[PDB]
Amino acid sequence: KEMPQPKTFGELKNLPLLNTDKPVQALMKIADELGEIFKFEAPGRVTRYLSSQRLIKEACDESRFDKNLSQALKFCRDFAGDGLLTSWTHEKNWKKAHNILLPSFSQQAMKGYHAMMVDIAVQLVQKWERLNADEHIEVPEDMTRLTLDTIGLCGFNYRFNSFYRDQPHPFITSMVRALDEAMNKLQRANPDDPAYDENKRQFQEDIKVMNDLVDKIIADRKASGEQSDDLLTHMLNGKDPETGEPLDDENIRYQIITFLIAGHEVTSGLLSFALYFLVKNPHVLQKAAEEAARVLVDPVPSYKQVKQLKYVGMVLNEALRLWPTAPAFSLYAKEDTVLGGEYPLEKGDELMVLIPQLHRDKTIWGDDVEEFRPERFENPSAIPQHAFKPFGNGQRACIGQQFALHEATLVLGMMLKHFDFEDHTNYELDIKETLTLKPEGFVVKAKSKKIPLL
Ligand code: HEM
Ligand SMILES: O=C(CCCCn1ccnc1)N[C@@H](Cc1ccccc1)C(=O)O
Repeated sequence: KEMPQPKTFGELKNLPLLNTDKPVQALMKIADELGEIFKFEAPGRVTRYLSSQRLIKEACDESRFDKNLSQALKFCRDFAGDGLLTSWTHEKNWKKAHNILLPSFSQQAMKGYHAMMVDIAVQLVQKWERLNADEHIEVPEDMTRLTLDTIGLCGFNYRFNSFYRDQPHPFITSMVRALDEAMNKLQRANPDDPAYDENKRQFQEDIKVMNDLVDKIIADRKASGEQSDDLLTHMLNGKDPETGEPLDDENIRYQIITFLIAGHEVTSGLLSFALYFLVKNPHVLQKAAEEAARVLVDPVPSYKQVKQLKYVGMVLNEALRLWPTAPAFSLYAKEDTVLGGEYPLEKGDELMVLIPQLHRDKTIWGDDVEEFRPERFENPSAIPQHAFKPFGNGQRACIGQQFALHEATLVLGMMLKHFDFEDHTNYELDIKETLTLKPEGFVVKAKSKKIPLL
């Protein structure tokens, strides 16, 4: 089969199609028009966007396809280095850091992070308890305060103290600005044109800000000798069972930067979309709130109680189905191969997995794919293979999946226990796009149930 291709712009091919505020949503509309696979060309680039479970289940065959660095991840590598997210599978530091960090991200390690997650979650609840009568909540903003502070505390015992600020910590300002520059660079045809000399100069300044703080944090920890229950301690002490080597200080820095750029935005986006769908579906909200009240019987949630928030977990998965906050990942063919019995690929050919469109495959989910129904996730065995991929695939899947879902389940559970929520503006979903997706301008009012935290 000849695969379809969206409209072209002469020598720029398809590139101008991504010169828009909402490129993922533009790609979703193209998939609606062209189907499960389309070619996408830019100067010096060819890829193929996949949208059907039928083809993506083959793309997830690790014997045939390996992780590719998208252009987006290639530009993030300028500050995330050879951290886990922006490393090639064949780089020595990927397998080393992977082996060392897996035990630090397990479901069992969440038991040790739980107290620190509760610390920040309680700060969120207390902020909302302290709002005056007809004040409102800026949801994505507060969720980002929470996830940034949680990763900072669990990552390297550092308090960004985001709930004490209107202006973010200087590291966060530089990180956000570096991510924005990485995403903006996806359109420039003459990078060395002197017109962008200021962007380049600003980009380097933000990189130095992040490195200096993280390098200082590492140096301070080695100088104090203190042992915490954070990822930094595990990385200073861990040894790769395979090579027997530890991570060096440079790679440890890249991992810390990666944890912050990799998990803060996708996780706050998940919480924001989850709360959005809950207030738009009051029957679902009531069911989730009933579970929270039944399970969270103590002033502070325990680790075990979070595991019992089954329906809250399904709410989070259904929010990830409709709006997976990490919207795509990239693959390359390890050898010549045929995709779906119709599209021959040569060794090295690239694929993009368009996750929000995969999750709308009506052959998998039925005709009501746009409806928010957490009950779809009652039984993981009922879900066909590779139909649900918000955390990527295989050995290159999200190492932070357990962390993100424990944090989100804890916080969402506490939110549902302590407040009733009002969609007081009848908010119209508007999805802002960066590296990730989030509902911009989403606001609610939260009326306290007056349940103490002591
Ligand atoms: C809802 C929350 C999250 C979502 C949807 C998500 C999504 C993803 C996806 C799709 C990938 C695969 C990327 C690719 O193949 O190019 C990935 C990888 C990764 N994620 Fe997440 N993530 C989340 C939270 C987190 C958190 C909280 C952390 C750290 C605290 C984290 C750290 C990482 C790392 C290090 C990788 C690279 C793993 C490797 O290749 O070895 N993520 N994530
Ligand atoms: O593929 C990625 C990078 C996604 C990173 C996912 N992620 C987030 C955190 N961890 C992982 N963008 C997609 C979509 C896109 C296209 C143009 C401009 C912006 C976005 C693409 O290039 O087609």
